Amino acid sequence: LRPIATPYPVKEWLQPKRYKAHLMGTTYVYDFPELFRQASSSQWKNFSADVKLTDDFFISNELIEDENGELTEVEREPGANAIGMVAFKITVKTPEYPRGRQFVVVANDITFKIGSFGPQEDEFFNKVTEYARKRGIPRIYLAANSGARIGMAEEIVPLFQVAWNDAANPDKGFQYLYLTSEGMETLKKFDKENSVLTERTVINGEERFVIKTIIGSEDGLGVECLRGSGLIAGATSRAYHDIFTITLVTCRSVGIGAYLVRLGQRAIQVEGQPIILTGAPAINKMLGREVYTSNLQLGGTQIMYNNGVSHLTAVDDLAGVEKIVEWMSYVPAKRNMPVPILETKDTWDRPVDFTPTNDETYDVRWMIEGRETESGFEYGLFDKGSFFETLSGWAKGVVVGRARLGGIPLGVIGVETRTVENLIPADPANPNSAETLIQEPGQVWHPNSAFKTAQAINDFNNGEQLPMMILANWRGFSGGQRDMFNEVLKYGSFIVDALVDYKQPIIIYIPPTGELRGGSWVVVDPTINADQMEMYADVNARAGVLEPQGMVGIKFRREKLLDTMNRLDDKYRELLPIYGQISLQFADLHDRSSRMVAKGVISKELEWTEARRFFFWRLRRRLNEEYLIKRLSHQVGEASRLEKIARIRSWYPASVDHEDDRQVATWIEENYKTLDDKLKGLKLESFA
Amino acid sequence: LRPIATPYPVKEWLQPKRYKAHLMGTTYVYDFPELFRQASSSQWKNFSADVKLTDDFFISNELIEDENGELTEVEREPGANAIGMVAFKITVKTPEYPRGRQFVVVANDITFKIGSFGPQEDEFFNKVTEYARKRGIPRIYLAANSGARIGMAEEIVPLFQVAWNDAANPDKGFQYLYLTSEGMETLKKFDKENSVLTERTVINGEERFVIKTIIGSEDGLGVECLRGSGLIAGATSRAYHDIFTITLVTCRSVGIGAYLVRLGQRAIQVEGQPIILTGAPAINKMLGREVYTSNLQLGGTQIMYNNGVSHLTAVDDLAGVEKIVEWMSYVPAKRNMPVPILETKDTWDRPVDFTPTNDETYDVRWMIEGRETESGFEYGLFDKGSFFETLSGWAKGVVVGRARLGGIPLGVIGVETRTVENLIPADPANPNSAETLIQEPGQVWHPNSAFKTAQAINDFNNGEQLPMMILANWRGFSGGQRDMFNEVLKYGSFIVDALVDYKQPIIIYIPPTGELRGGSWVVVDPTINADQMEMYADVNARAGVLEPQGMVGIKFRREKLLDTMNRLDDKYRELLPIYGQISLQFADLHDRSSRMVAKGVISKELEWTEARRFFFWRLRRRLNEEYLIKRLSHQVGEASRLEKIARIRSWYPASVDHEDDRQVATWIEENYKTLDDKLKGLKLESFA
Ligand SMILES: C=Cc1cc(C)cc(CC)c1C1C(=O)N2CCOCCN2C1=O
Ligand SMILES: C=Cc1cc(C)cc(CC)c1C1C(=O)N2CCOCCN2C1=O
Repeated sequence: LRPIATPYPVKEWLQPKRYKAHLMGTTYVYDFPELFRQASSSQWKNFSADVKLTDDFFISNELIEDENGELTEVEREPGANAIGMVAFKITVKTPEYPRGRQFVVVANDITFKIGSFGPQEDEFFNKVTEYARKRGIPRIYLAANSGARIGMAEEIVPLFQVAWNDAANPDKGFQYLYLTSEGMETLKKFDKENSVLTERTVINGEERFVIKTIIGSEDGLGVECLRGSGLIAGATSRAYHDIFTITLVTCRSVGIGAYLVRLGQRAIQVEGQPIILTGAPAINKMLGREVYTSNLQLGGTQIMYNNGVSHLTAVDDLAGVEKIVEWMSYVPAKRNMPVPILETKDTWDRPVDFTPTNDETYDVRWMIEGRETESGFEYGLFDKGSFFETLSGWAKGVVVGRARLGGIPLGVIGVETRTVENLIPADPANPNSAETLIQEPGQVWHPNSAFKTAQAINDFNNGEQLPMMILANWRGFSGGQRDMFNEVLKYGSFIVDALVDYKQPIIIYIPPTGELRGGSWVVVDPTINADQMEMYADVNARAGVLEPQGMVGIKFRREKLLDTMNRLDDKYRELLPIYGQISLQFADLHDRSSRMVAKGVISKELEWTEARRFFFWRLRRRLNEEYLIKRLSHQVGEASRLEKIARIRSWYPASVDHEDDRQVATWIEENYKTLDDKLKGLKLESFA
Repeated sequence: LRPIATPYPVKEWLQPKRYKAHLMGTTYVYDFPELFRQASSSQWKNFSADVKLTDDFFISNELIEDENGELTEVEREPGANAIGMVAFKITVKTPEYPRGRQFVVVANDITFKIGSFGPQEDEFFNKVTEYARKRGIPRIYLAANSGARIGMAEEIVPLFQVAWNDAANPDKGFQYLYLTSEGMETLKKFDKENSVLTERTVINGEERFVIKTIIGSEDGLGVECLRGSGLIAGATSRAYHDIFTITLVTCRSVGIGAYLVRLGQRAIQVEGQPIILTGAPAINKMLGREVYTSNLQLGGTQIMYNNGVSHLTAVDDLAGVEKIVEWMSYVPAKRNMPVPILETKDTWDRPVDFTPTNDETYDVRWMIEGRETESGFEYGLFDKGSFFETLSGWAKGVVVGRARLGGIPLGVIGVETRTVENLIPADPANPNSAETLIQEPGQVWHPNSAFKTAQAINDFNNGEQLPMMILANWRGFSGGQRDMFNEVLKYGSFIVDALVDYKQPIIIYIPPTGELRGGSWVVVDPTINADQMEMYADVNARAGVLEPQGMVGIKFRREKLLDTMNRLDDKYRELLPIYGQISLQFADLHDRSSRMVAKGVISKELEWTEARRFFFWRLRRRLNEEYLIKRLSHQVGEASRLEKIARIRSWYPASVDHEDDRQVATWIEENYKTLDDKLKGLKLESFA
């Protein structure tokens, strides 16, 4: 029966599957809407202690397929799913969407045939993805599965006979497998003749139906699960370019399960749940030897989070879900909505407190989110508490996150100035093969950090649809043998390709003690995408083709020194010490932000402590002008960006200074509806 | 003077730069059109010994910028270039384009400031790329360069004075650098006050103009070369999605030079010419120790061709150019032209000769291009001699190439069944760190072979604009620790993403002894892109979720055997040997192409020896129906692929069997112009 004397009903007995799920260290699929409700709740509590919710703040509906295969909402009993894939549509009012926002969750039912993917789960999962794409609404996937479903035609097992080379002597081989008349019948009576393909023969006496192929009556044995999982691999791929996708790995993801996790890109892994391609036993079986002890060895976090396959880890499901929800709070409600402004106690109008010093090491995170100290909080460039770092465990050379600038959400990339000690494990399959330690210097791009940067940019672009700031501060790419061989050129280029695709505003900003130097500058220069990119250098930054040291090695050598000695010494070789020094200073006079301005390679030179005030409005002004540029784009007789921009600006009042971000932003917001009348007025002129 | 008594004029003296070029082991830039003429010539000789060319068969024009910055054609004297970038527009009649085809070549002039990129070279290179894009015409780049141009404000060197902490004692430091009245003048007279930024002071006596930034009068010192090379990085990126790009590395490519090589993707490297990010001396200088001896260590072929950064190597320039020309012969004349049919003595109507056997090892290349033998040539699937393998030196697990099916050019990917022994060099920078050898089993995807496959697919798609065949034959992905850690999931997914983008017809075809198995099938299944993809399995192929061995381990264990013993033995544990065998055979009866048909996961099951005849027409029929589907696409009231396809087919005569490739192809080609009248007829109906 039950556990006997509990105060409320025992749920794991009302529905024994809930227990099955738990036995396998995961939340029962029908309990996940409850986890999301719990997390939305916490989101509110953290934003405003005092606000009063009701249960109408959060709604979950199961989605199922109707009589014509369309999805609808139903309210039914947890456990009634006939297939092993389940979905909910969720409408939730959040701090960022007080009147409510929507998304779908799809989820493997780990208790239904080991949460394996058969054809029916695959067609369902695909319908759910399309339902989300069509509405523009984000698609959360909760992966707990065993990969594709394996089978065999059980109905043939008790039937088939064998053609012995000679009987009384199995021993020596067989010719082929077959059925008898009475085999054939047993199939016809069970309505199942389609289960084999055969050929009549008679052999000395009887008649024999040679099996030539076994098809099986039960759907979901072999290749139909393959077509199955192809469909949804492709379906996820497309998703990722279309709507916010994200995946929580909740008890294990195997096979197509693993690839689904990656194709939707954004993934959070729960400690102790593996993302694998095949299991340890099956690999050991192939290799013939017990090399791997657990799946955790192959697809646990020490692998997938160190990869960048896993963007975050989580301590359990609920923590998983809190992350999804928080990641999701930077993201527009549907495809092509404005990004969700959300202002907190940290208004835009303040100095930036925390400032790097030249001789002093620091964590760039301090510059981004500020820093607790002995004598109080020192604010950084973005809103206190608003920094959601992702890919934290891979390629620690860059740091990438989401954050808010006075409410405005954006992707952020900073450069980590401390040396990373990246440690690569021995691979147990290799007889002997030791742990290997990689020193990764700071403000140098390596293959992995270049990859991560590119990756980050695409993930801001793709469903997140965010603007972006890059706090650029690289001295260059590593171009020594190991890193060339590992294709630093390949991953460097990804960065350019991603910049080219980017569809929202981008600020590049060389910070106070920062630099950009040859290659690193190039990969990030505005001309790569003049439609979206703008560059700023702090007054205490440096940029140019070489370091002053490198510069001197080539354009201020012995002869050039001595000759300067020749004119700065009334006396005139024991001055090298200081003349070398002079030359270094002479180079460095070339690398100033003043010169960047002079050559018009940057938009402004900034002062760090004034940066937040500047970027808040610059960004705000830009989102407003973008929105207008779009409105215009949807006319008929289309035109260059330059032309559209030009004629939007011809709408501003004559006194408005186009260069003044606050003024322009404020006037646009005072006039959206007037601006809108103006478009309406064009549309009529724009038949011809 | 000269070398004295030569029969014709000494060219390296008429133009001394030609000699400079040669001294550095490369062709003088103005001699490259001649190399292309020599190669086009050879192309003709190989196609038809007897055909009679004249000099009007090949035309090269220099392109330069006119008075308003537009490019035009000129005929002038080699050496007259004022900037260090040079370009030609080339019109050439080829076997594939008898009436002629066009492309541009841009090229560093290695003799002009070490072929470095300044702002003027960068704006020129960009204009040339746009000129090519606008016309749809391929862009060849000939890289021999020193990267970005470094400089300093030479005019300030003789002038600046120093503020000593105390003079007669340089020793102990300096405050700042400055100029005098007479400094200032020297600048004003040379018209150059903009060269520094200064501030008046008077110090005990005189007056001092403190240098605060050095700008310099000469353009092309620092950051303006950075904006420069950003522009063209982006410009190449876009190129690659737009027109056929390719790059020959001809004496060395450095810096932005290296990245340009990669961004345009298709690269051929001449043995002994490095593709580097920084030089050895400069790296050794950073690291403080002579670790690297040559640039060849960092960017020679043993690195870049083993990378896949270099698609081919070449023995010298001319061989470089022959490759470009041959690669280029598979490619449409401009963006969106039909791919260039070209039939040879190897007509479509023949059996395929060479056939793999189960116990016998072979080189898949034999299946593709056929095989010379003791007793004569045995033809493979494609036209004899027509296979142009690329990426030959990287990730030998797959083989990728271009080839012709009865004249029709296509991308081909096959799987290499032999074990690759991939050997990774010691990295000299690491104190001690030995050469490491990697065993890569056949018909298994690894990170690199997955990458290469994805890479290949994109390069067929992107300017080549080719259809594609994949001879699919993978047992699966490697999912053991090393390959998980190295992100096999990441590169696997690239493959799906590329399939999704593909815009021409795709045949997937499991060959005679071949298989696809779980994951490998999925990554390649038609539902990923039903618009372009079709799958075929040979009658002797196998596919399904597991190997029969793996299948048995899970669905036919001890209990299930014994019980079969129980009914197949009048007698009934010494039969394991053979019953295990029976079960394996029982599984395998599930994995037949007959079952694939039954479940409609493939379009047809094929016989290898009939495959060429089948695919020739299937492909031909498809190109014709594609062309029509496009024509339709350019209407107004647009519609699903399904709908367009449906109504094109409603145009075929009633007797035409839609299923008959030859019939349909032949009727379309007999009626292009009638079909065209039909479209004209729609266009009028399609205002409303
Ligand atoms: C990492 C090298 C690199 C990469 C990119 C993308 C762009 C550029 C041009 C500034 C470089 C360059 C770079 O760092 N250098 C180092 C200085 O030598 C002069 C040549 N040089 C480059 O051209
Ligand atoms: C490499 C594993 C993989 C990868 C992809 C893309 C698709 C699929 C589903 C067939 C697989 C799968 C795969 O090979 N298997 C192995 C058999 O176990 C059952 C689970 N399984 C998969 O789901």
